[PDB]
Amino acid sequence: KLADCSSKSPEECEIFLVEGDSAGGSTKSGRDSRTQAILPLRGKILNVEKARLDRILNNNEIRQMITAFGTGIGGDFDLAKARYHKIVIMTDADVDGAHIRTLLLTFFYRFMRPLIEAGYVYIAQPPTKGLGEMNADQLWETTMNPEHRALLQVKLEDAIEADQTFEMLMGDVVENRRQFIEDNAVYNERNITSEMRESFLDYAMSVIVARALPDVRDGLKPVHRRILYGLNEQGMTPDKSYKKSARIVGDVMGKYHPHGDSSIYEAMVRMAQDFSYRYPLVDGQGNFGSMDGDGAAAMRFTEARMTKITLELLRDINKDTIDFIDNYDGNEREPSVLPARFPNLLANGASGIAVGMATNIPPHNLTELINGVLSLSKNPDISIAELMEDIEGPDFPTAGLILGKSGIRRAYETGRGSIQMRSRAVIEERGGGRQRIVVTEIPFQVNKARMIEKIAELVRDKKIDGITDLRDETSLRTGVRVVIDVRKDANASVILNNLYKQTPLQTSFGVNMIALVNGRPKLINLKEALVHYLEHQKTVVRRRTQYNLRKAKDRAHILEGLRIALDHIDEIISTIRESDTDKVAMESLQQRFKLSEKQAQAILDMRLRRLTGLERDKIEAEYNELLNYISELETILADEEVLLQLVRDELTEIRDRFGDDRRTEIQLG
Amino acid sequence: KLADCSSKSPEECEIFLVEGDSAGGSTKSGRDSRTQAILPLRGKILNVEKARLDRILNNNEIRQMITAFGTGIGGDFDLAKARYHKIVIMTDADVDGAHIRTLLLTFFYRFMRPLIEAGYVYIAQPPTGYKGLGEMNADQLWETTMNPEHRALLQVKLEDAIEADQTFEMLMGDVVENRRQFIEDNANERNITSEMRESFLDYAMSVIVARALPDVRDGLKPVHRRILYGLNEQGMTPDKSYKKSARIVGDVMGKYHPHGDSSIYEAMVRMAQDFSYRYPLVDGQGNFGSMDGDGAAAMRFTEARMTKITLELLRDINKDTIDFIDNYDGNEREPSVLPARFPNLLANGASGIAVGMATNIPPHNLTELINGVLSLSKNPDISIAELMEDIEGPDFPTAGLILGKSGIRRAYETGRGSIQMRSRAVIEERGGGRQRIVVTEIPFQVNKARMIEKIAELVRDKKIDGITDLRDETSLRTGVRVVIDVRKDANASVILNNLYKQTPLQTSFGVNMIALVNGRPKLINLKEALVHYLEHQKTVVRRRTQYNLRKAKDRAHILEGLRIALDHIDEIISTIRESDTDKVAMESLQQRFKLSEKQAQAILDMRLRRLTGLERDKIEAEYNELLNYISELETILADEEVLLQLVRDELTEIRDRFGDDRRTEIQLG
DNA sequence: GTGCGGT
DNA sequence: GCCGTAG
DNA sequence: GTACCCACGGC
DNA sequence: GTACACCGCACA
Ligand SMILES: O=C(O)c1cn(C2CC2)c2cc(N3CCNCC3)c(F)cc2c1=O
Ligand SMILES: O=C(O)c1cn(C2CC2)c2cc(N3CCNCC3)c(F)cc2c1=O
Ligand SMILES: [Mn+2]
Ligand SMILES: [Mn+2]
Ligand SMILES: [Mn+2]
Ligand SMILES: [Mn+2]
Repeated sequence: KLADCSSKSPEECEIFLVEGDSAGGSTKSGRDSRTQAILPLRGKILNVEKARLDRILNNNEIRQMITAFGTGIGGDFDLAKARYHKIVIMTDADVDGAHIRTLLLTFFYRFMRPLIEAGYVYIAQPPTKGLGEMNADQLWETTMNPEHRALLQVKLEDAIEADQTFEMLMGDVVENRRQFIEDNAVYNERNITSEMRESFLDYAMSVIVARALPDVRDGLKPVHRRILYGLNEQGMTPDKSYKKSARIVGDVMGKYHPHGDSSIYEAMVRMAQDFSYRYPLVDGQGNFGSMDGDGAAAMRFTEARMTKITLELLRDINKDTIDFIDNYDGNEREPSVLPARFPNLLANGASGIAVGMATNIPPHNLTELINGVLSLSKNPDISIAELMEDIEGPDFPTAGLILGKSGIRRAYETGRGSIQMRSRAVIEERGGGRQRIVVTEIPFQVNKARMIEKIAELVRDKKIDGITDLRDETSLRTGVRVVIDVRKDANASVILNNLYKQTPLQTSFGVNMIALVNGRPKLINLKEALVHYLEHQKTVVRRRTQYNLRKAKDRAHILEGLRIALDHIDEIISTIRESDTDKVAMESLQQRFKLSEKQAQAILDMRLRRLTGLERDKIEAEYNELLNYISELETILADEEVLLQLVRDELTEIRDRFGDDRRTEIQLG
Repeated sequence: KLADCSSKSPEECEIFLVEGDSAGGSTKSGRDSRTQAILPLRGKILNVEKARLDRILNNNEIRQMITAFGTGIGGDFDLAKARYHKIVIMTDADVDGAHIRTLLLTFFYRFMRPLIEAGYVYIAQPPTGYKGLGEMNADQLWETTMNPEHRALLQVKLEDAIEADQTFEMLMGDVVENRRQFIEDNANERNITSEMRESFLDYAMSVIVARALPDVRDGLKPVHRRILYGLNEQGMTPDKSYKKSARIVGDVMGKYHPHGDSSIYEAMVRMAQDFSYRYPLVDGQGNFGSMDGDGAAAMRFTEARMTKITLELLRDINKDTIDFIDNYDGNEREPSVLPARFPNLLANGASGIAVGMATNIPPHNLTELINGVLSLSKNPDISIAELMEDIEGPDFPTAGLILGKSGIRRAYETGRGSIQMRSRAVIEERGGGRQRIVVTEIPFQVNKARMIEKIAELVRDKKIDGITDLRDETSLRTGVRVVIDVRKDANASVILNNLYKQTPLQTSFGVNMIALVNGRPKLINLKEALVHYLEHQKTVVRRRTQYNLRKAKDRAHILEGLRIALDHIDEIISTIRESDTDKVAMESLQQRFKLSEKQAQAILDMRLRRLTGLERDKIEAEYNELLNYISELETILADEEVLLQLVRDELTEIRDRFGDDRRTEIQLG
């Protein structure tokens, strides 16, 4: 791993802790060959304030640094054997780079605290993006070159203060770490604390607001918007043909999302499972996993492409219904949020683990979710207990069962709640006084065979009894189906209701609805959830109708001047011929006909065949049809209750085209 | 990594060897746990024919199979002890799988031959030439290939004791010649030896034309061609900014080349190393490896575009210059050969290992190379040694020196020769009567690092005396420069003369100039190569000229149609007004103006803009000059010799523009 | 024991 | 201990 | 082209 | 994220 230096007298030495490997062997040619040692960390390291001392003492990066430090840790730290008087921490200049920073610091205050004081702790000044993508000496000259390199020694100033920060930030009290976050939510020396409060604040945020949280409008995280905008743009629409995966990842990684390949493929892969997603936004072709936890074949071996329902996610996008922004480097654009013409958030659900928070939303039945909004339009002052009159509860893709209106009903209420999910099981008598236990629908997010290696574990472990055999017989002809053989005399129902206890045959969805609303992290309710979506349904379908307006009048102006042109044809054709530079002609048609630049230019673009019979006539046939569209579009605008209908019209056309009954059963009791 | 059936009874039990990891995983999921137990193969196996036992045994894919079956190797063999009674070999309908299928066959015959006799050794028949096993679902893998209902298998029959041993020997044998020969000669139950022949052969063939064998005409292998083709389709010519490596490959792979991004990358990557390619065919961004032998960066982190010199490989390609082929899936088109407006093969070099053969080709200096072409183009009866007044021999990007003319000399005569690559070390003074050797240039293809290490390995191992320090001091200024101290008052030149014959300071280039000629593996001497090249160019300029002409012949024609109307215009204006459709309007213009169907449209489709003064003379000015062009072309076509000097000039301008000094120094005595 | 496109 | 996007 | 670490939060 | 191991030649 490490690459060491010739000078074995620490003084003229120093080690660089450099983020990745891509940037690690770059640095392995920029670096001086006799005064500069490199230690490539292989990825985000252990937290030393979360895990106890036997763990710390193990994660390889953690060990690897100790020896390579020489000083020895804890209370054996002889800062004398200190191999380096200048240890540089050269983390990428991204968020996961300041984030890797805090993690090394947390290790260098509790385990080499004298080191910080000593005067060896450093922070190279990488030029701003990305680390890896630099040359070997492009790495020497800005960062490892003493002649030109900008560094940072970490002054531990007030140990009383730091001692208190380091616990809040990397401590086990998630809730402390949030309170700070929420409060600071604005949208040649370096003090160790002056570092953390920023180097973690930026990360805490960007993770919350540009990683692990699904917007409230499209119900989408970024890595998803960017996979569904790219299917969009690359025009791999459902009527067309599957593209290989690594080609869309190729496209998406390039343009919008500078991150690992793995993160993007496995992400679009989920969007592609009839069991993961309630309403799959991807057409998977090729091996795409299975319920046993198996993973889609590698991105080079599969194909995807939009789904019919995905269009509704991006329908009317090009009519200016949402704001585009430059991408990451400013060479491309991307949607800030897609149209989401259909209740996507609650429909498909969500799960993500943040920094301060985490979110968990269940998948609900679209049809149910629609009436919900439908009713929700006709009454801004509606009660959840009523919204729930249209929305029985979530509906998992795994069907399965749900217990009580009660676990369900609090979630929606207050925002957080607990739902007990349970498998579809049946007892059936095999005669001769015998029994057997046949699950056909496990719960949602429940790895099939690991529930079975889980019952396998019990039976061989004599922790539960009276089961003779355990077969998976599941066929893509029967649906899920776990047959459990029961012994004679021994009671099965017993063995059933103990398999709910002891195994995932019964599991619980921890509803906790933190979605990104108005830009920030937010716990919300069923009412709130649809309200802010219905809002984005008003705020799309409106902005469109106005673009159609604009796009409408714009054409009827060009037409106006066009008909005038066909009506005084004979003079127009000579006022051109008798004009040399078309700059002059544009100057004629205007004065003589009371016309406008955009109009006289247009005429000067008219093709001879636009003068035949139909083509002439067709033309004015287009005009009188536009003015119905125009007044209408304005009718639509000058009466809320109309635009509002369009919304209901459309939200209902959807519910009639894609709606599907319920799979999950809500059992009352 | 074998997922064994619950079943413990051979008569019903059948193992599966699958092509990939992925293939394997789908198989494992669409398989019957009851009776179908699957052992996947990670890539390639071992040749138990070419390799000897200590080595076979210590190998994995064999042992893995050995335990699986649970029978025994060679004499230990016992038909009863066998876990399974169907051993199914599942590789895909791709040559590479054809050959793997012939690699496992090897095993079963050399070690479990008796096993074959019982009929346990089976072959699986996936759908033909559709795709990689891995593409299909697990359900798609069961329904066509594994389900006993609709599955077709080939039972391997050992027909003749006598011929089988020899055949296996020949195809998988140590002796190259007999495999080279067999190939060339050939240029339910299944007969195993007719199967080892065809599927091996079917494979061996692809690996030549469409694998690791440069074309004579463009110098390019399928893999590079393919990268350079698409570079030019994406349109990232040197003038355009870099665009990530991931996008590029994902693309070449998703339009042309069905293989490992890893293989595509490090191939594309080479093209971009100024020390790899005499004239780099790419222009990278970030870490693209370096001399001492560090691989390149991760295709995520890098960017890439053509060189200005690559522009000339794809000059005039969309001008009907060379035939087009359909891509592996028939969903896109690709060039069968890049136009190569410069002699790439002998320029950049090339060196792969095929089947029964292998090419190895040096680099030369473009300037030299062109001059030889011009002179040979001039004297098509020119003596080889007359070509050497122009072409003195190779020229490695690394530079260096060569040792003697008969070395180069017989290389260019029989296709093959041995060329002495030394280095340029200088001896000089370090101070105090103490000396030093200094090496500033290494043999091409020599790895600077492994050269330095493998010198210590001879001092430490006291196999070379008087060496008292050796650093490698290569910076960007020094370029290459390695220092070797000589214990003063000791003959530095006697060491240097030994380090030469001991290590990689001096290396043998074993030239075997083979490359696809008239579509087959040929051996060509300097001339043929130049000729084959030369003829390509003669056959390109002509076709371009053929195309530049039907394009002018076609545009003059129209330039007229317009003129015509532009003159007799008011009546033109009338014919159309007085007409109801373009149909009549045409058919009217066509006859009552003598206008061609073609010219008629050209007017029907003419904007008013061209009624003015200028626009009527921009036509005029354009029409006349198209006559002076067709003049030229009709001149260049109608003569074997102008077509021949257009080439000479056109190449005489490349050399003029991209041509450079010699770096490798040619010494004798 | 090594170059290069392949599983 | 695992739900999922990032080193 | 897959194996083997980490964070981050809730239950 | 490097480790990991194989076909295929020819020539030291
Ligand atoms: O595309 C590639 O570069 C590789 C692909 N594969 C798998 C075959 C597709 C590899 C597999 C390797 N192993 C699997 C077989 N036994 C262990 C080693 C390997 F070492 C390297 C590679 C590649 O470089
Ligand atoms: O992009 C990714 O999925 C990964 C990237 N990296 C490095 C950051 C690029 C990893 C590094 C890992 N390590 C394994 C050995 N011990 C610590 C580092 C790892 F297990 C997984 C990954 C990835 O999955
Ligand atoms: Mn980064
Ligand atoms: Mn990963
Ligand atoms: Mn294949
Ligand atoms: Mn590889």
